[PDB]
Amino acid sequence: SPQPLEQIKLSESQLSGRVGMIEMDLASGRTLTAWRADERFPMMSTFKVVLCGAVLARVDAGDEQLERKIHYRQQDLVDYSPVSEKHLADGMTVGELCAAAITMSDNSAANLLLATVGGPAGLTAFLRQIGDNVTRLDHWETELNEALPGDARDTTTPASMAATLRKLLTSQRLSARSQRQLLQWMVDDRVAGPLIRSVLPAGWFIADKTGAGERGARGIVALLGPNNKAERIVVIYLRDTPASMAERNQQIAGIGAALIEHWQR
Repeated sequence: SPQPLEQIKLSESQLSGRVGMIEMDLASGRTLTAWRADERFPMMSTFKVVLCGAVLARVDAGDEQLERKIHYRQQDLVDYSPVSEKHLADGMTVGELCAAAITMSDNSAANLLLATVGGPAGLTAFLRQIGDNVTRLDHWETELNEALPGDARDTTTPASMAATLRKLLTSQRLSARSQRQLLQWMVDDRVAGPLIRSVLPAGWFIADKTGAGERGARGIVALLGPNNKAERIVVIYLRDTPASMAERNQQIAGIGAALIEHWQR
């Protein structure tokens, strides 16, 4: 592979789209590699990690329980509800909903959860409360994936998303149990995790959440590292490309490969 920057440049050129990236030390927060780190990209399903961060903060405060059962109706369901559609009769626990949202990208699950944190506005308020003054949610699923050109709604920046993921995962903000739970849900991703794990060299930790939207919008937030250890946060977003899903996937993979091959910093 080319050097990480060379590769990212190549991906923009080949995709005719905009790429945003940050690679960050998890322990210290040190920014190692960056590209358009301050430019805005649609979060898409990557927001479900921050969502469940907010849910866990409520659990920590005693205003919520992961065991609480939520009951809903079929009329409440939105496009793509692989787990939630199976539980119209019995319902789902808050914890099960976070599992479905993060591990299966279940969209109705995400909406049921978003309600409990005060909706898009409530989640945005949460972000500002932990010192993210950039990331904002404005829509529910599935409108949050529209990726309208120039639209600031429903967006993050690579730098802000990496900072916020670090804040949720390693700072005093969530309880130890909540920090471990948010990570495990990412470890347990069924959508892209097993695929990624299958092509990573032996010895590499991966945990992740992916997203996809309109106009070529694609992304991943990931924890990655050698010697079986979650060493770095990696955030990669693409927007405004006409390319196939396969090629968008391949380009993000190539960027990952460049990072892994040229890891020592």
